[PDB]
Parts: sequence; structure tokens; C-alpha cells
Amino acid sequence: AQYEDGKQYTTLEKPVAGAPQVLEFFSFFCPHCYQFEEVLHISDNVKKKLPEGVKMTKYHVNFMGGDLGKDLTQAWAVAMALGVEDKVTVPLFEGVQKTQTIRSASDIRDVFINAGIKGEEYDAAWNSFVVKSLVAQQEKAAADVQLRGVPAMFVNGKYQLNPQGMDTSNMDVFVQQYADTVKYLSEK
Repeated sequence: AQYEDGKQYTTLEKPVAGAPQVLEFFSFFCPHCYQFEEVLHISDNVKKKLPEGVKMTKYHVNFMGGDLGKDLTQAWAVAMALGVEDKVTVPLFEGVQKTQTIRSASDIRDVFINAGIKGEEYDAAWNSFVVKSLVAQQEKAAADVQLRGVPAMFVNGKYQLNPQGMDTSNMDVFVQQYADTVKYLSEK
């Protein structure tokens, strides 16, 4: 074929029922995630190719960056609840990996503060149980695919994008190839 298992994707031996249709995993410590985010714009180019009715979920993971890593997953929960993903993603990435100015939960908070979220509003959300469950979800979803590496994308809980079977000569062609694969798996 042109798309075969073990090539542009892999199949999960243990398929995850009722999973979000298009599901992405990342870490703000994850170097490829960084390049996935602000040089490749993967999530975004995948949206521009997905069908009618399809929903995209993005979750942080804990297993990079240790104690900060966890704070970052809770902080992403806050991002999701407050609907500010688009306003923190870049300064969070740049704060961990470019400038190294994020070293404590407090530095994470600053990003949100400087991005315009209100202190009391952030703290409230941070400490809220809607956020607790959102952290819980982020973790359960990862556990359900026994996830060990990021970036990762899962389609319909059944398939896993395998970027290392696509070519990296031209980045724009990588994106196109990646996104098209998602569209393929989506229709499967």
C-alpha cells in the first residue's frame, strides 16, 4: 500500500475504547514538541485537514522535567479550563527551553499573569477540582496507551503516528505528510 502499519503509523496491540478522536501528547521540556509547536505548527496543520465533526485534544505529560513537569501538567489543566491554550503555549515553551526562566510554579504563574490572566482567576482555577479532574484526564489518557515518549498522536484510540517513517528533507513536506496520514487514519 502507500500507508502501511509500521510505516507512517503503528497499530496499538491493545486498542483504547472511547478515546478522543484525535489525541496529541506533549511536554514543555520535550525538544521535538517545541519544534512541533512553533516551527512546524503540527496541531494546526492537522486541523486544517481534518473532517466535519472531528475534535482535537492536547494533553501535557508528567514524566519529563520531574517536579516542574507535574506543575506544568496542572498549569496546562488551568490553560484548558480557562480556555487560554493559545495564549500560553508559546511563552511556556520559550520559558522552559529558550530563556530558562521557568524554574518554579511561580515562574509558570508569571507567564499566565503576563499573558493577561488575572491572579485571583489563575489561583482559583489552579486550586479548583475541575482542574483536578482535568489533570486526572490528562494522566488517564496517557496511561491508557502506556505512553513513554512525546510528541505523540493517537487517532481514534486505535493508531499512533510514526513520524520517523516520514522524511525530513523539507519540513513543509513533513507536515503535509504527517497531517495527511492523520486524515487517512481518521477515515479508517
